[PDB]
Order: sequence, then C-alpha cells, then structure tokens
Amino acid sequence: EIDPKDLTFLKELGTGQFGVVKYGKWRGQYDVAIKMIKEGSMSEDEFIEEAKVMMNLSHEKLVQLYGVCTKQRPIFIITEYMANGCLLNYLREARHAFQTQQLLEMCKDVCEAMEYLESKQFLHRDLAARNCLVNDQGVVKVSDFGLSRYVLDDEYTSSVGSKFPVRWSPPEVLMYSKFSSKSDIWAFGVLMWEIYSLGKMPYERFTNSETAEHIAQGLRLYRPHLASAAVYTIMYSCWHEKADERPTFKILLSNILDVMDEE
Ligand SMILES: Cn1c2c(cc(Nc3ccc(C(=O)N4CCOCC4)cn3)c1=O)-c1cccc(-n3ncc4cc(C(C)(C)C)cc(F)c4c3=O)c1C[C@H](O)C2
Repeated sequence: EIDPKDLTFLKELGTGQFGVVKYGKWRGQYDVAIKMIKEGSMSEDEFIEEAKVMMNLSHEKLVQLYGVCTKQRPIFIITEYMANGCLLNYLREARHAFQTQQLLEMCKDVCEAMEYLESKQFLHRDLAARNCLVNDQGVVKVSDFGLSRYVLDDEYTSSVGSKFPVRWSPPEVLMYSKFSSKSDIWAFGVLMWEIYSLGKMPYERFTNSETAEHIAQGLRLYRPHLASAAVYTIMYSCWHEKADERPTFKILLSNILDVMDEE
C-alpha cells in the first residue's frame, strides 16, 4: 500500500482500458506511472486481493509493480515508468532504423519475461506489442499481465466483442474459450511477427471475423521481410494447431539464443 501523499501527478501518458495514466514522482525521487482506475471499469475487490500475489512477481523484463492505493476512489496502481512508451508505437517510428539483431533482442526480452511468468504458472492473456513497454535504455518489458481478468467491459472480455484480442488468440480460445500456457505462446508468435513487421497490424487486410475463419482453416501469417528463415521457424512454431505441440517459453528462449549466435 502506497500513501497517495507520496505521489505527484506531472504529465498525462495516455488512456487505456482502465482510464487515465499519469507520469509522476514517488517519494519526491522515483519516476512512476500512476494508473488512475476509472469507476466502473475494473472488478476492484478481486484485483485488490490479486495485487497481493502480483506484488511477488518480480523480473527485470516485467514492468515492476511498486504498489497500490486502495483506501480511496479512484484506486491507483503504481508501476515502473518506461520512458519510451508502448512497443507498438516505438516499432512504427522509422527513425529508429532498427538492425535485425535489435529486433531479435526485443523478442528475447519479452521471452525472458514470459518464461518467468510460465515458471509461476501465471497467464498474461493479452500479450501483444501494444501491451509491452520500452524503457530509456531500449529494453522491452511486459506490462499489464493478468489484469484482463478484472476488466468489466463486455466488448473486451467477450470473444465476439469489438475489443477482444482476436488477432493474437489461438483457434481453441476463439472457438472454445480454452485458455492455457499455450494461448500465451500463440500470442508471443504474433508479437514476434509484429516486431519483424515494424508494427504492422497482423492479418492487415482482414477483419477480426475473417482472421478467426482464416486461422481455424490453417492459414498463418506470412514471413515478414526482415525475418530470416530461422526467425520465421520460431514464430511459426507458436502457431501449431495442436496446443500441446507448441513450445514452452523455456524452449523458445533457447531457440532465440541459438539464432542470435547464428546471426
Ligand atoms: C508504465 N507505463 C504505462 C503507460 C505508459 C507509460 N510510459 C509512456 C512513456 C512515454 C510516453 C509518450 O508519450 N511518448 C511520446 C512519443 O515517444 C515515445 C514516448 C507514453 N507512455 C508507462 O511507463 C500506459 C499509458 C496509457 C495506457 C496504458 N495501458 N496500456 C495497456 C493496457 C492494457 C490493459 C489490459 C488489461 C486490457 C491488458 C489494461 C490497461 F490498463 C492498460 C493501460 O493502462 C499504459 C501501460 C501501463 O499500464 C502504464
């Protein structure tokens, strides 16, 4: 529990599923992001119980939870500040002029975080470049893992809804609501595609409904030009129709390291 007397509110960072997010300082020294949770957007009591366990997730490629302010409304969630913002918009700026080793290193940063969550049996359920952040050193970290469970908006939580992450979801989630470790593995392969495509929308010429149809029939995202055959094999292994045939994050990490040594 953070005392809100120790917070300042300095700049607006944007709006997400739970409303406004601000940049500020904690104890007049530490940069933070402050999620000011909008009324009616979150299952707050359930989150508060879960914050207790989320306080114990700590890994250098996971955005760090610093605390919460819950003796009040709105409630606040206080996290590590990531100066370069979301990975999706970062990938789309042509000025960075990324080398392919930098793109693989972004995939590796996210896979390390995901291997740590897998080790804790903890699902993200919305892994995508819009939900990863980049710090001032260009390190990518995974954000808002596990928070999908507390979203009140039916347009986000229904697999037929307008905000559901259709293009990052495997066929068994779309058809059957079958969530597992393997549904995050599928999203991870889509996130590698987003990285190697410099932030294009997956299935860029299709709607969500058409994408759901395409992937249940076996078709997959094409190889981005910047991906080698070896990088494409890694992302494509995440898309096996049989969930049990998809790798684990531990296996993907070893794959990514072997390709970095190769390239
Ligand atoms: C830390 N942190 C979070 C943010 C943003 C952060 N940092 C920055 C830093 C710089 C800039 C900037 O303006 N520029 C200008 C151009 O050059 C690049 C830099 C913007 N943001 C940050 O450190 C955030 C904000 C809004 C919304 C969200 N957001 N995103 C996904 C999301 C997803 C979900 C789910 C549950 C639907 C999955 C739930 C959510 F509440 C959110 C959510 O609040 C976040 C990200 C982070 O939460 C805070």
